[PDB]
Amino acid sequence: AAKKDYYAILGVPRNATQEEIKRAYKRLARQYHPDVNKSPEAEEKFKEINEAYAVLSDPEKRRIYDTYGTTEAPPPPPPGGYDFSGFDVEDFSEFFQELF
Repeated sequence: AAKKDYYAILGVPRNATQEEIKRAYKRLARQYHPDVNKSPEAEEKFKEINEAYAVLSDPEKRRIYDTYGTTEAPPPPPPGGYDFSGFDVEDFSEFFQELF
């Protein structure tokens, strides 16, 4: 329900560029990816990192996230829904499911 802080998960400011987001994700993926790190702690952290990246790496989805909780009126969801190809979305947080 409460707004997750995807910027804190990746270690970047709210005003980060998409390039900065990409490089922060890559730094973390090099550490927590399944076949480099087989620990359960790595699995759970990487889940969080992937959801954060799923949202923040697509500028259009990032905008929806950034506007969440503000006093600005929200945009009606677009035709067909959203597209999170290359992400394990069915297992993402209830905040994510609610937001998108």
